[PDB]
Amino acid sequence: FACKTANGTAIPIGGGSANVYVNLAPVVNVGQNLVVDLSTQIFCHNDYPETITDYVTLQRGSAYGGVLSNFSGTVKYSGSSYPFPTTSETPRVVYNSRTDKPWPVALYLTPVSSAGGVAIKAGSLIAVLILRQTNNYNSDDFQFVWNIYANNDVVVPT
Amino acid sequence: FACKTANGTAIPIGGGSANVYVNLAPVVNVGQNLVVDLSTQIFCHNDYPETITDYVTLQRGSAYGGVLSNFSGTVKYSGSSYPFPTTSETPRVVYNSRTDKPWPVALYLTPVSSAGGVAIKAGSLIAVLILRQTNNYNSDDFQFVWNIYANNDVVVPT
Ligand SMILES: CC(=O)N[C@@H]1[C@@H](O)[C@H](O[C@@H]2O[C@H](CO)[C@@H](O[C@@H]3O[C@H](CO[C@H]4O[C@H](CO[C@H]5O[C@H](CO)[C@@H](O)[C@H](O)[C@@H]5O)[C@@H](O)[C@H](O[C@H]5O[C@H](CO)[C@@H](O)[C@H](O)[C@@H]5O)[C@@H]4O)[C@@H](O)[C@H](O[C@H]4O[C@H](CO)[C@@H](O)[C@H](O)[C@@H]4O[C@H]4O[C@H](CO)[C@@H](O)[C@H](O)[C@@H]4O)[C@@H]3O)[C@H](O)[C@H]2NC(C)=O)[C@@H](CO)O[C@H]1O
Ligand code: NI
Ligand code: NI
Repeated sequence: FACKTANGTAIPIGGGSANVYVNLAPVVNVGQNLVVDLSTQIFCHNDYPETITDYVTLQRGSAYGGVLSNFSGTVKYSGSSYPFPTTSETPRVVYNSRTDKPWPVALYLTPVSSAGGVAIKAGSLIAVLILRQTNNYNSDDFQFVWNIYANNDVVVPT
Repeated sequence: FACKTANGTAIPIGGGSANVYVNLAPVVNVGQNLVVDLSTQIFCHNDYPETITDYVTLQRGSAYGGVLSNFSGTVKYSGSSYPFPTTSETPRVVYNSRTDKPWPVALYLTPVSSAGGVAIKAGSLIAVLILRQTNNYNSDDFQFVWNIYANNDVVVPT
């Protein structure tokens, strides 16, 4: 089981970490949503799908930088909504093909009432997402860590 | 690491169970030997030998049906004799090649004094043997269970 990003960065069998740089709306008003759709960035596959089934969860998700200070939000995993920063591990998603398939995660972040000015500085870490892989054959519990960085500033007009 | 039989039946990575039907000597006299050579039926391989070596043992084995009722015997594992039913684990056999190589197990059974008539009925379960795989790389401890069935009657003439 391994995972790759869009621009090529990869995390091998056994786990590891990588940096994903995401584009954000340059301007977002209080009450609007800022969307980070990782389903178009992170892709994972099962290296022996014929006999084995891979199980993937969001073990935790955490907010950093300006998203922590100036945003509320939720994460949507495989059809269901959960708070972000995360308060529990999510249900499992199955990976059963050697073909790279997306990780169905999306962050919805909305500036809070007191938000104003520059709320996210470009290049800064805005979240960390921990993907947990297990399977149906052994006790493997692997962590694929994704450090999410902003490609641009985000301004919340006041 | 997986194991296959000659007739196609297989147990995949991680372990499992299977039913193996073996041809038996149609007739065996008291004082003669009945031989069940699984080394010519079960074969196992190592799927990544470059970094890891797989360790295989005969963990335990039990007799059922006519082998339980009408035969005494021992099991021979990789050149050495052991009690049957086996209540203790055997030394290890090494697997470090992708080439299918035999599981060196063979049962040597002799009819008991009172044996006479059909002593093994065709189609019946005659034994259960548990192959245990471990390795030098992971915490993998898998059981490949082999349920041994007789393909034909066996008669002990009196
Ligand atoms: C970038 C980098 O180098 N990363 C490191 C990484 O390379 C390294 O480890 C290994 O990576 C190899 C990359 O291909 C792996 O090779 C393949 O293995 C497949 C089987 O994988 C399953 O089995 C392994 C080994 O464990 C089992 O087997 C051993 C051996 O007996 C035993 O001890 C165990 O108890 C158990 O029985 C597991 O590790 C795998 O687990 C991972 O994947 C599963 C599935 O997603 C997860 O559930 C699990 O949690 C792990 O994430 C699997 O369980 C082979 O099927 C595969 O076969 C093809 O390629 C070889 C190459 O020659 C051919 O010879 C072979 O015939 C076969 O070819 C066929 O199939 C190909 C595609 O399938 C096709 O292209 C061919 O044309 C042909 O059709 C291959 O051998 C290797 O398994 C990895 N090893 C381990 C231990 O993970 C790791 C290790 O530290 O570090 C990275 O950094
Ligand atoms: Ni792969
Ligand atoms: Ni194999």
